[PDB]
Amino acid sequence: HWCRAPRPDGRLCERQDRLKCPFHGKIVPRDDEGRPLDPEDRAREQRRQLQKQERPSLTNLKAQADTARARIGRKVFAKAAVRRVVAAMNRMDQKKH
DNA sequence: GCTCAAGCGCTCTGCTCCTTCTCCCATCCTCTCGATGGCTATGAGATCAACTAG
Ligand SMILES: [Zn+2]
Repeated sequence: HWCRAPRPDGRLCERQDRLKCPFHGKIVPRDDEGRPLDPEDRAREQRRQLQKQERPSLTNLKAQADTARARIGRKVFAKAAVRRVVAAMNRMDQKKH
């Protein structure tokens, strides 16, 4: 099976995904023109398209942390995460021994 | 410009981690080997309460 989703470039999606295509969500069977064979699936996609159409001065201490690179560092550098890093490594140390 | 908001710092748990601290480790029996263990004097003053007379 193929996603066969209608891309903005006019070509059907050729991604080979078992269940879900990341750029188009769930994968449903489609014909040569990229139309879902199930009429219910066509209606659901139309509803999704309608929903999409409907849709001091200096950075404070909290505002400075509000970004991408800080968020990933906070998750990586955590008391529970570091302990889980050690705890996971302890279990392979038992396997190594 | 008059009310709901947005924040906001301060406080209250609280949640887990790390550290610290006390206890605990079968029963009974025999024997030997060692260690330990203390031992100033003598006299002077002064008080006091009990006999021994008065
Ligand atoms: Zn796709």
